[PDB]
Amino acid sequence: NTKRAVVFAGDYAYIRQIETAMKSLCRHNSHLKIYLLNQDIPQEWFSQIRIYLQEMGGDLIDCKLIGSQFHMTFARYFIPDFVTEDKVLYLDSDLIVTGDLTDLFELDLGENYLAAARSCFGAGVGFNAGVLLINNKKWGSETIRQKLIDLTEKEHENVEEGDQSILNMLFKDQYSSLEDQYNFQIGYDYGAATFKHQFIFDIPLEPLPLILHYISQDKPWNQFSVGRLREVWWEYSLMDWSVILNEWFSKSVKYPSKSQIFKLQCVNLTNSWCVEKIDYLAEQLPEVHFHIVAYTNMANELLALTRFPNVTVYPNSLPMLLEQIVIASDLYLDLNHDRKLEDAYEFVLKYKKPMIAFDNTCSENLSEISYEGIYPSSIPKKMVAAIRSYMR
Amino acid sequence: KRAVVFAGDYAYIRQIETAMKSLCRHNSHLKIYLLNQDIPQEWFSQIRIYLQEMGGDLIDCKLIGSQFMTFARYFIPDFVTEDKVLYLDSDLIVTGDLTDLFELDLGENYLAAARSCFGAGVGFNAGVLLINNKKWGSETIRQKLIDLTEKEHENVEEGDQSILNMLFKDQYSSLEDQYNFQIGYDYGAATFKHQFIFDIPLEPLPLILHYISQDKPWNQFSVGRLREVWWEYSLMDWSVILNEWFSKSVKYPSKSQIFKLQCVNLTNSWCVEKIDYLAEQLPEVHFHIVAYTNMANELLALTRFPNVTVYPNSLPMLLEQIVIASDLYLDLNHDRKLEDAYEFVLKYKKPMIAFDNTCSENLYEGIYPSSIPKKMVAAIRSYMR
Ligand SMILES: O=c1ccn([C@@H]2O[C@H](COP(=O)(O)OP(=O)(O)O)[C@@H](O)[C@H]2O)c(=O)[nH]1
Ligand SMILES: O=c1ccn([C@@H]2O[C@H](COP(=O)(O)OP(=O)(O)O)[C@@H](O)[C@H]2O)c(=O)[nH]1
Ligand SMILES: [Mn+2]
Ligand SMILES: [Mn+2]
Repeated sequence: NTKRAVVFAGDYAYIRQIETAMKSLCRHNSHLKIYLLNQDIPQEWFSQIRIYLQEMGGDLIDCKLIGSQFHMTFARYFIPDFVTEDKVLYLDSDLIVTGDLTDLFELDLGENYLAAARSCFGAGVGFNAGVLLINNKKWGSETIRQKLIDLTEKEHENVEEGDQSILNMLFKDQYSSLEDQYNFQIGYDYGAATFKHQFIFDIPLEPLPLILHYISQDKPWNQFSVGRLREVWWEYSLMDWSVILNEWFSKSVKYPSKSQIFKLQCVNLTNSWCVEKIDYLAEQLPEVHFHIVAYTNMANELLALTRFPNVTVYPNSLPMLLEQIVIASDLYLDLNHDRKLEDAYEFVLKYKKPMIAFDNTCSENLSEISYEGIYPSSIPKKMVAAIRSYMR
Repeated sequence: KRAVVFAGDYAYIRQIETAMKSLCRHNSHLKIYLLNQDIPQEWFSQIRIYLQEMGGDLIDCKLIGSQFMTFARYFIPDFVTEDKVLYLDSDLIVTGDLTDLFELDLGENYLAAARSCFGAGVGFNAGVLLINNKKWGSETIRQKLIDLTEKEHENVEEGDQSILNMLFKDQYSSLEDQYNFQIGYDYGAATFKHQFIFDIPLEPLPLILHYISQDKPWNQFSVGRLREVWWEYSLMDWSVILNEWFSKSVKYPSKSQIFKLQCVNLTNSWCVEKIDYLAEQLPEVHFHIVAYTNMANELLALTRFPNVTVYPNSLPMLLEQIVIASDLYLDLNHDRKLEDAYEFVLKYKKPMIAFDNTCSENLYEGIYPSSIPKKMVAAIRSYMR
């Protein structure tokens, strides 16, 4: 069985909507490789949900939009910067999946950049951007991300529907059509009643369309709403993940969780952005939990480390808090480049913690043999091996 | 049933539900009141089922009206009927059995509370309060808290907490630190250099963990300890909590029902005759109250009922679909009647009943005494099956 690639985009403030949309998707579709573009979603949320996805034969990818090369609704531009599959389904998070999307996953795009449903049953112009079957390979080569940004830079003050207006203005005459049921814009109800489009309300709702899109500001999760099918959103919002997993498990669709308990706890205190080879070490040592502490604001280079499931980053901490982390750690990593904060060494000595360093990060005021080991920064494989020697 | 009260808004729903989960995980047969203005009824309907299966209940306390962050706890005696009640903040975690706290005799004290930050602060922390509600009610404490808050709210450093301390100085009993272990003080302690705070054992876990301050464990980043315990409960499924109790001979059937009738009314007025009474009397009926504009508080407060849906700023076509789906039109609105309703009622051959004082002055299967609305209750049940 092969994985089907799906991408959502949203901030932590929208977590209840993102999670509800994912729950509805996973309820009816297994083997999903889900990418989630975000800036501020907590790592703990990703860790747990990732286990669910894996147990259902899929995975969950934390795509952190942290850095200058990068919300609101514009994050879908950066899709080909994260997704490795040649085809992927983008979904808004103000929507609900009600059934098997196999036919949608398997649609052949040909030379079309994407496939999409029309806007509001044909009331609007062009396609609705909330459901996009995307030719990711083509998006990569045609440099679509830069083209959307550049075009949105012009004429964002000249368009009625933002990113959607931009997507239609770039892509017209080169997209495939999806049936309305794959992006059924039930959120248009207020609009339809406004413009007196009586026949919109004669469109059958039994059985439920495969994808329900609650467009507009009349969201069913608000205290009050006026559009139809409000009850469907709540049905999935209030659904335990256990219900979803139990349905798949009861049909023998069960895969082992790939999560593992940590075998070692490492700590470093930095005041600078550059912790030597930290990204590489994190990548190579998923079974080590790294704790990177600072007493001040942190640069994007360090904040972006949240994309790893095994790095905890503590900006704006204080000496008493660092001390407790040191006591709890197995090994100090002297990897920071600027002037050393001595008391960390004091904590290290006091609590009898081993400490290792790179050739270019060892203190100028310390003797070599004060470290358990000093390893070459241009061959960090050697420190990887060094770190693993502390485990058992 | 032990009475517990939380207070918070919909924006804080992730924290409220986590706190409740942690509470229910370790304590059964709880009557939970939740003071709020904007939490959706769907959330209440589902969580109420869980509380009932565990031998308790969930009460929606809607603070909707002129007489109404962080200051909702003043209104506790207006909603809570029990003589004693435990108020809890929503930025906290219950890690065990709270029986010794529930069973604490207050005597003549207005409340029991733990000291602020292990003694670092002044007076008590207001995030955990065992309240003598009978006394708060009889001595009109809510009014006094409001009045004291009118003055002095800008002379104080800790808001509602400072006011509660100011009113109840020398008239409260003490709780041990573990019933309000303010682990969220970690950043503060580290800031003011209170070194010995960090020597206090965290194992065994204190019965109540309180994440005070802006350093919340649910944020993307935080620096205080025990961050992982909050996430353990936030990510815990309700099925797990229910199974724990089911496994321990605690299991009751849900008191939920399905609606046997759908009724609808279109209104241009705040006054919909006897709608509060009808909703209360007919839980098996789902009432739909529609308006084309914003709605008065009298109508928005109907959200406290599990069987009334209110539709402010709706439109004729939207109303039409509701009317089509309805079994019976209730012409209960005072003042100007809107003809869209009569149009649809005619079109879709819908029955329509009224009170003797809400008939249109321009035209029913029945017209009932507005002074004995019980007759209408009997009549509404006559359309069912
Ligand atoms: O507060 C917000 C609002 C928007 N979104 C994201 O931006 C998308 C566009 O928002 P919306 O769906 O409301 O636009 P519409 O579908 O009405 O055109 C959403 O699906 C979310 O993924 C978000 O993450 N946080
Ligand atoms: O955005 C908010 C902030 C606060 N609260 C409520 O107000 C209480 C007091 O806030 P907090 O607990 O954060 O203050 P502290 O405990 O640090 O004094 C919380 O428990 C919540 O119940 C809320 O409902 N929404
Ligand atoms: Mn959308
Ligand atoms: Mn609190």
